Amino acid sequence: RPRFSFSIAAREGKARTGTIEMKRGVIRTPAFMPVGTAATVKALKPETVRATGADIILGNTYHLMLRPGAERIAKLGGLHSFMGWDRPILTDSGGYQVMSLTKQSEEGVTFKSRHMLSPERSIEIQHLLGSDIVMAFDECTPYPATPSRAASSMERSMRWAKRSRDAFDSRKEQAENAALFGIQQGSVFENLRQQSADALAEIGFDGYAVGGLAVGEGQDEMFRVLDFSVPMLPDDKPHYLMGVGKPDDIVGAVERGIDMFDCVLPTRSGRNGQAFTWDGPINIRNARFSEDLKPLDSECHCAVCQKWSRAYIHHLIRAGEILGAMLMTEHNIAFYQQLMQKIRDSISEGRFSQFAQDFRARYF
Amino acid sequence: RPRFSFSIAAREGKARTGTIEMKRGVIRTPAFMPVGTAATVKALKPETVRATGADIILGNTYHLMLRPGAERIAKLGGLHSFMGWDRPILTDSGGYQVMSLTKQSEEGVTFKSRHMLSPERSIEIQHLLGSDIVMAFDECTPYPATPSRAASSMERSMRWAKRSRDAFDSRKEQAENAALFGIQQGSVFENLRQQSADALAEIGFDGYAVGGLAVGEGQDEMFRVLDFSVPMLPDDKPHYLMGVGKPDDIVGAVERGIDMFDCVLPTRSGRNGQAFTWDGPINIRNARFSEDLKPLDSECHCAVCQKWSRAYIHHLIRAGEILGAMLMTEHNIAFYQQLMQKIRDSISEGRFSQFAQDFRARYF
Ligand SMILES: Cc1cccc2c(=O)nc(N)[nH]c12
Ligand SMILES: Cc1cccc2c(=O)nc(N)[nH]c12
Ligand SMILES: [Zn+2]
Ligand SMILES: [Zn+2]
Repeated sequence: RPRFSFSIAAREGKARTGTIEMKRGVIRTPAFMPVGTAATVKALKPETVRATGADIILGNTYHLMLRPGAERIAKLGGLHSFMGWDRPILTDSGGYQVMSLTKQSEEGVTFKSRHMLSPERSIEIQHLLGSDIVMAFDECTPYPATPSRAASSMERSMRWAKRSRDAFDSRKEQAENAALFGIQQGSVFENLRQQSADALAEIGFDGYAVGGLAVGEGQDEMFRVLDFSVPMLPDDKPHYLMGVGKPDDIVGAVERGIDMFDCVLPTRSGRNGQAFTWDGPINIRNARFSEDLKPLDSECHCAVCQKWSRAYIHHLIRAGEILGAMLMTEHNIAFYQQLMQKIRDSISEGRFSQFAQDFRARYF
Repeated sequence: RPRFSFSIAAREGKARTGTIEMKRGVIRTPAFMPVGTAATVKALKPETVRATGADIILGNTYHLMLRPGAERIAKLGGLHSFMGWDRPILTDSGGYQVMSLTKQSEEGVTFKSRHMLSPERSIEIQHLLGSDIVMAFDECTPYPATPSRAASSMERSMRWAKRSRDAFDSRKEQAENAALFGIQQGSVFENLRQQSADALAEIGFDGYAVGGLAVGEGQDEMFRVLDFSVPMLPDDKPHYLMGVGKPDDIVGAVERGIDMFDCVLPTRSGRNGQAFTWDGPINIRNARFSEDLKPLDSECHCAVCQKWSRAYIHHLIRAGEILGAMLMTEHNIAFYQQLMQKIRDSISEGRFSQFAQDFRARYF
């Protein structure tokens, strides 16, 4: 396989469906990436993650650099071997996590256990982890943001994008086996998003992420920003909306040109008792499910819905049992992957717009 | 298959190996039963429990009667359907758990959320759960015990054994599809153990458990009591040592005539970081495993040892990750089942005594 090849097989409006071929495997798009913060998709074996339909997962530079350590993982053979996932892995740059979970300067960021992070070290950490899709080191502008602060932050991110590109290219093994994605910033302002998109295109990346969203702005605002922001990015490269994952959010983003997604909602809310269904999410802890023998979702074909009832999972979660977390999480990620499959197929068949309408009608 | 048929295929000294055929499946003996307190073997799907080699699991009358409820589980189709385990299930009577996790009288026991438990209600609860092997309702004598208190308790247990037998027999469906095991008491006193064994044999049961042990007495004392206690039980019926599970404990008990075991050690200690190996247990949290690429145990053929390193599991447990619990638990139960398989095969081949010696030499 090639280091990286994104091919668009079908389109409908701004939506696209296709594939990204990489050395470790093929990624079907639009794609959803389960999040695996500490070298594990919480409560799931890698084979279960794959069984749900996931083609790629997301790892984090921040968490892993702290524990168990980037150099250590490299010494142990890389993240893939370490956690037992042999397919593509996209790693965030750590910038966003640092300013969420510090001394900021043009050189990078320092945090407390004093650790430092810069464009060059971020890229090196992702190399040590053995990441397939490396994210440029950026600064996720807080929401809301004044145009001045948004501009300053975006400008710094573009300078860091250039530094990330060069760091990545100076490492032969990494440049030949991995891919590099740039990240668009600019808050909710069209002129800044345009400047950011242009700066990124000038540098040149294998993919372009839309950053700075999913940080407090409602869906209406997010969609408004995507409306003018995605068209600014190179059409022949993947478009990655970072941190976005809610079912309806994903459908709307795909309708606007997004090809990739990631978010902790499926996993985290799963462990909290929230199960996704085509008729909307349900809180399995609610008393009304104590004797409900139906599966989490009536149409879902995941292993959990084929074997256990809402009543049983209700019991497990209220009892604080680990199996509860395991079952809720497997179903949720499977639901997400099923959503992506439906999106891909509808686009391929030229009926995505109708699928989106039907989805919203029943989900809400 | 028959409701119950215990057959001894081979012997060596006091050790025996054979099978218990029941309607839901065959149990190979000596057998180890993973414990599933709240309708779940902690951190494991039923199929994983089966994959490790388990032929039967243990459920609890106490925990389930409280949550989610015996009548409720019955309404939902029984414990088997509820948790997704379709093979034999042995249920403890709840007596021991009550006096561990209250008003005691000749009629039974009351506890606080005021609930009552008696021989008749215990048997009814196990019936509602759909248990395959029902345990008589007894009183586990605290250790140490004066001969007077030990006698009083044992005598009451025998009266309750008679009541359990009659309750079980008066329920046609239960008497025809399930089996009933009596429980020997008498603390560490030979004369009381003899009286208890005789009273149980007079009533007649499908199997006989040695109760009152694994309650604080060292292995030396436990073995001394088993030495004279097991021979008192009917030879052609299974001998079940309740709550006993440590590797060396199990080997020694089998050497003394025990056919069945159960204990939370594999699962509970697994979640705590203790992994069993042929060279003795290890605490995976220890710093010396941070970069150890070897599997938990060098010979173990479980799925965990085939895929992940000590270093990875070390990371997961120290990070408090659910997958850590899942992997540690699967390996430990698999180790226990492998121990039982080795015991069964060595007995069948007339080299168990040698296996016990070799096992102890390396394990210690
Ligand atoms: C993970 C994530 C979510 C949402 C936004 C962002 C962002 O702007 N930059 C980075 N690196 N990551 C993000
Ligand atoms: C589970 C267990 C462990 C150890 C001892 C005992 C006992 O004596 N009686 C019952 N019912 N259960 C026991
Ligand atoms: Zn499902
Ligand atoms: Zn193992």
